[PDB]
Amino acid sequence: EIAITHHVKEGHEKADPSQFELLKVLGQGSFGKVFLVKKISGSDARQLYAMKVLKKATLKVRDRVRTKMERDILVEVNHPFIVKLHYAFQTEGKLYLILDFLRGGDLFTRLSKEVMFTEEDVKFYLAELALALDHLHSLGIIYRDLKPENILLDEEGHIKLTDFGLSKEGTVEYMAPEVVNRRGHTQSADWWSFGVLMFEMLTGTLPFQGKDRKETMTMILKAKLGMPQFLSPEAQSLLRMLFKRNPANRLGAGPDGVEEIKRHSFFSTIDWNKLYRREIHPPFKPATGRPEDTFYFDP
Ligand SMILES: Oc1ccc(-c2c[nH]nc2-c2ccc(O)cc2)cc1
Repeated sequence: EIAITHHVKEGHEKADPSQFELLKVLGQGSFGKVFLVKKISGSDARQLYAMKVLKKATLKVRDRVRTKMERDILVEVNHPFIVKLHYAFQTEGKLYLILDFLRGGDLFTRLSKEVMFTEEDVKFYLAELALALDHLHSLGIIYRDLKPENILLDEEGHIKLTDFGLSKEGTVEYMAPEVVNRRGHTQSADWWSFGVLMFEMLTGTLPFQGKDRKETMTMILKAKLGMPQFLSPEAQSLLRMLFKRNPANRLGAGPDGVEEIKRHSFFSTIDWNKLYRREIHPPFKPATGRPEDTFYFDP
């Protein structure tokens, strides 16, 4: 309901600490700290959100100005398969970002537990991801580190790409040959990482992995991809089209971008309009902390 209203306006709203109730810390990492918070007043009163807290000392100083790019990169990001920045505010030493709260964990947790995903699951996750990447692309934003940990699941099983790897147009194993050649991260490199993620979900392994950085680097540049034979011809075709060393030949890098991906035989069963509208039932429904799916019953 609040989503339709945010679709007509750009950016986050103003807020302050008094409008949030803190429940718990969801996590801590090199990024900062994430809290589970509840909105107290206004139209979204009682709504749960994830509050990410950043220390200002970590923030980049450019032309004598301490920048807040973690807040500003999200100004125009507004898609169903990407986290939305709802509010942002500062204290003397911190930057606070209020984002969506996702209950179903991340794709890293699911992949580690299940080892590998079926082509059905991969087709679903990748289709939703292609729409998210295409949304960022139309904004001149690319994704550095498109790994399973950066994709969250909601209680229904729909994806939400996190804002962690967002950057204006990192793990070496996910880097495209042109990025290894220090040519800069373009939308075409995103499609290479899309293929690396595709390979990892389907195999539980990384396509180019060496004994040290040099070998991984040289393998990304020169190694022929080892094609797994348990994969369908459509899946194999998508992988060889995404793993083209020359970015100009890579699927999704053509004149019609994402349309090349959507048109691919691997996604022939995907109704892109129903997928966008979340009318496609996710093939996996994750476990949540919610009592309905944790309590045992003897009716
Ligand atoms: O370690 C964690 C990572 C992510 C979550 C989480 C759960 N729902 N939403 C988020 C989220 C946090 C920060 C963001 O920048 C975007 C999204 C929790 C713990």
